[PDB]
Amino acid sequence: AYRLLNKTAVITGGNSGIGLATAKRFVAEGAYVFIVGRRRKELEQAAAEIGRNVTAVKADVTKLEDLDRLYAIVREQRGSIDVLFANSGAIEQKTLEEITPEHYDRTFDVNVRGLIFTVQKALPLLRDGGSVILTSSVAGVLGLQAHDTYSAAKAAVRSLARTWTTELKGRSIRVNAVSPGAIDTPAKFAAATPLGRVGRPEELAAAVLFLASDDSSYVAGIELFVDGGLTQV
Amino acid sequence: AYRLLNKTAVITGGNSGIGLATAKRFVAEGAYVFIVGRRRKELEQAAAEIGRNVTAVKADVTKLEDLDRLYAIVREQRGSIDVLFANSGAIEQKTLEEITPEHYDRTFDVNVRGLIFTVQKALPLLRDGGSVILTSSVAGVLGLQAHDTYSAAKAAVRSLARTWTTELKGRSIRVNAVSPGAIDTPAKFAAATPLGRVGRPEELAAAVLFLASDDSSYVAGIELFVDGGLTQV
Amino acid sequence: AYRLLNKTAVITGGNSGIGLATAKRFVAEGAYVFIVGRRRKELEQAAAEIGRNVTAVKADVTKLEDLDRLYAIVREQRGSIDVLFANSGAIEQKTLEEITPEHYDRTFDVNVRGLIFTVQKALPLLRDGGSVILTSSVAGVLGLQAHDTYSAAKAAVRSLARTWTTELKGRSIRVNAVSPGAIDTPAKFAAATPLGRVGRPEELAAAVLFLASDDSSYVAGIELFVDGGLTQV
Amino acid sequence: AYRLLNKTAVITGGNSGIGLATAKRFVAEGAYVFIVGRRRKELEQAAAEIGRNVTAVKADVTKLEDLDRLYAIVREQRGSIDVLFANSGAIEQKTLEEITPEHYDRTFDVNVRGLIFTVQKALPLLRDGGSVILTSSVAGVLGLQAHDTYSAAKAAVRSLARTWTTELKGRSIRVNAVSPGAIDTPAKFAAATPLGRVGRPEELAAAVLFLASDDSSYVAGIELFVDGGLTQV
Repeated sequence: AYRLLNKTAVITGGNSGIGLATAKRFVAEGAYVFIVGRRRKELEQAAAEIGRNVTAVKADVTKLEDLDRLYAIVREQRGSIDVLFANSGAIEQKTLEEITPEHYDRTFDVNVRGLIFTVQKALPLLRDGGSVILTSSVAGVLGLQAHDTYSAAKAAVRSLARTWTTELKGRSIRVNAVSPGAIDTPAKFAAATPLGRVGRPEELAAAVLFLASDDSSYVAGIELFVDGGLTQV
Repeated sequence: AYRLLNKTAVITGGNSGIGLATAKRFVAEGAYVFIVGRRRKELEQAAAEIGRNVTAVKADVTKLEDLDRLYAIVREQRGSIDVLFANSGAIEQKTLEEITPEHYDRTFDVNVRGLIFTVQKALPLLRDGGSVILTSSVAGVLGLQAHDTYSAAKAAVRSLARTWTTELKGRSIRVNAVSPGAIDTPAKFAAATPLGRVGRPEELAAAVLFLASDDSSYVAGIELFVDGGLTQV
Repeated sequence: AYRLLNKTAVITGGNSGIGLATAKRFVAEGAYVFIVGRRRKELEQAAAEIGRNVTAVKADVTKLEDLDRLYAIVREQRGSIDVLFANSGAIEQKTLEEITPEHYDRTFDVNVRGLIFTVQKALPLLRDGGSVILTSSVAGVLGLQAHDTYSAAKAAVRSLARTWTTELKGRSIRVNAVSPGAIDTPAKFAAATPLGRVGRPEELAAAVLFLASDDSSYVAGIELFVDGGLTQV
Repeated sequence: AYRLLNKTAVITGGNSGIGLATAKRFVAEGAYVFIVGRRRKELEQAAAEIGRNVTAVKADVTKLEDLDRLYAIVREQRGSIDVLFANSGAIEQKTLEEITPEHYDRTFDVNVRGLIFTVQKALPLLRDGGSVILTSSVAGVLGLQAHDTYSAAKAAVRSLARTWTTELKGRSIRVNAVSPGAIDTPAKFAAATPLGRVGRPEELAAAVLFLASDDSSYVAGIELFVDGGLTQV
C-alpha cells in the first residue's frame, strides 16, 4: 500500500507547486520528507499542509554552504537519502536581443549550477540503490519564443541524468529526468496538447513517484515527458 | 493499495514472459484480466499460475475473426476494457542479405498488422479515459546486426502510439509505448547496460502498471524505455 | 565543380517530384542516373526533361523480378552503383477505424517491403564506400490524423538506416534517411513551419545531394530533417 | 563551383582543428573569412596557412567588449555576415565528485555564455536569409564518464538552435547545430563507431559547409550528427 515506506526523501523547490504535491504524495506513501526552500514562511506553511513526517529546511540551493547545512541536518535527523528530487527551478522570459549577463547568470545558477551541487553534496548520504529525479522541462526539446536560457538550462539538466547514470551505476543509483509540460501552478499550451488541458501538480507528483519507487527499478537515464502529449505528436 | 481495482484489462502475448508477469501484477492490483495467446495448453497453465480474476482466450491476434471472437467474449464477460496491453511480438534474426518475403511477412504480421487490428477492434469496448500500452523495443532506436525487420516493426509500433494519441484524444484514451531492453525470459546487452544486468519481467510489468494506472494520467504518446539505461547513455 | 563526377546513381520514384528534382541535380553534378518508375510514359517524359546522362527503367519496386531486371540493366550499362536513392513512396490517409487489410498492405508493400528488396538487390552492385539514402518523412516522428500506416511505415524506414549502417559498415557503405516535411509537389503545414513556406523539391534534392556526396563522408545512420523546422521547434 | 562565392563568414574557434579546416573549405568555396581566437600567434599562423581572403581577429569570445571590437572590425572591412560558425568550445574532464565552481564556470562560460553573446552581437550585421551554425557534440546526447559539464553545456547549445530558429525566422536566418563525434585534432570512440575510424576535420568542415550553403536552405533547427554513426546505432 505504501510504496515509499520508511524511505527518506529530499525535495528541493519544496514549498511551491510540484515540490509541494510531491511531498504530500511521498508522505502518503510512507516516506519521511525534507522540503527545501529559500523562504522560511512559505516552507513552514508547506510543512503545516503536509502535516506529518516532514522537516522544512531553509536553504538557497545556489549557495554551497546552504547545501552543506541542509545535508548536515539530513544526516543528523535521518542518516541517509533514498530519494532525491532536485526540483528547484525558475523561469524568466527574455529573447536573444534582450539577454543580459544577469539574466543568463540567474537562470543557469538556479537551474544548472544549483542542481549540480545539490546532487554532488547529496552523494555521501545517498543509499546504494537510491533514486535521483531531475526536473527538466518540455522546453528542453522545443523552440519557444523568449525561453532561450531556460530551455537551454533545462536541456543541460536532461543531459546530467545521462552522465550521472554512467557515473553512479557502480552504486546502483538511478538518475532520471522528468519533463513537465504545462502544469497548473502559482490556453496556448492547452490548445496544442492532445489531452486538451494543463496537468495537475498531483499528476506530476505521481510521475515522480514512479521514478522514486521500485516500480521504475529497471528505468535509468530517461526523460519522462509528463505533458499530455505536447512533445510527442 | 489496489491501483487497478475493478478495472478490466486485456493482455495479448498473455502466456509467456512479460505478458504473464504483467497479468499477475495486474491481478495483485485488483484488476480483472484477459490473457490472450495461440496455444491453449500454455494459456491454461498461465491462468493456473495467475490463479484468480483471469480468463484465458485462445486467439491468433494476426487473424481478424479470432479478434472478433476475443472481443465478443470480453463483451459478454465484463462489458468494457479499461486497459489494453498489446504485447504480442516475435523476433527472428535475418540480415538484409538473408531476408525472404516469408520472413518479412511473419515479422510485420505479428508485430504491426496484428497490433493495428488488436487495437482497432478494441475501440468499441474501450472506456473513455482508458489506457493502451504498446510494446515497442529498444531495437526500435538501435542498429542491431540481423534485426532488420524486427527493429523496423518495433519502430512502426512506437509511431502508432503517437498517431493514436492524436486520434483517440477526443475520448481521453491514452496510448503509450513501452520499450524493453534485455529482459530475462523464455551478456552482450548486460555489458553495455549501465545497471549491469538484464531486467526481470516483474520490472517490466511494473512499468506497464505505471502506464496502466492513474499515476500516468498526464502521460500520453511517450516511449518509456525500460532497459537499465542501454539506449540513454 | 561537379560533386558527383562519373558516379552512377539509381533513383527509385524517379518520374515524379523529389525523384525528378534529385535526378536533375545529380546530372548537373556530373552523375549518370537511372530513374525508375512503374509508368513508362511519365518515365520517358522525365528522362526527356533531364535530357542527358540518364536511363529510364520501368519497374515496380514492389515486385522482386522487376528489381532483378532493373539491376541486370544497371549492370550491363554502367557496372556499379555509387549512390542509391530509394525514394519510392505512397501515402493514403485512413484513420484507425477505417483501416482495411488492403490499405495496410498497399502502404507497407510500397514503403517498406519494396524498399527492403530495392536495397537487398542493389548490394552486389554497390561500390565499397558508396552511399544509400532512404526516404523517411516527418510523419515518422509525428502523430498526424489519419496517417496511421504511412507514419508507421516511414518510421520503419528510418529504423532501416540504422540497421543497415551496422550491417554494411564492413564495406564502408553509408546509409542515411532523409525526412522531408511539406514539399510542393504533384497552409496547415506551412503555418506550423518556422520558415513559413513549403519546401521546393530542388531543396530536398540538394539535401539528398549532401548525403550522396563526399561532403557527408563522416555522416552515417542519421535522420536528416528537411522540413523548414517543423519537427525541430 | 563556388558554393560560398563572395559570402562573408565569421568563424570563432578559428585557429585550431575544426575552425581551421572550415576556414580553408570556406575560402576554397569563394568566401571571405574572419577567424577569431584568443592567441595572436596561432591566429596569424592559421591565417598564413589559409593564405587568402582571410582576416584574423584576436578576441576572447567570453568577453563582451572583445565581441564589440570583433564586430566593429567586421563591419568596417566587409559590412555584413552571411555565415556565422560559432565554434569556440573547451573540454575539461571532471566527475560529479570532482566538480568545482571554477570548472563549472569555465565550461559554461566558454560553451554557452560566450556562444550566446557571439550570436547576440552578430545579429545587427547578419544578413536576412543568412546561416548560423552552432557547435554541439555527440556528448550532448550521451552519458560519458567525467564529461558532466561539457555534455550538459553542449546540450544547452543544441537547444539554442531550436529557440533561435523560432526567434530569427522573421529574418529568414537559419540556425542549425553540428554535433561532431571523434575528430582527429590537436581507439575507444573508434571501436564503437560504425565507420571504424575517427573523423578528419575536413569531413566536419564539409558538413558545416552544407549548413552554411544554399543546399541546406530548407533545413532549420536540426542537430546534424557527424560521428561515423556513433549515436545512431
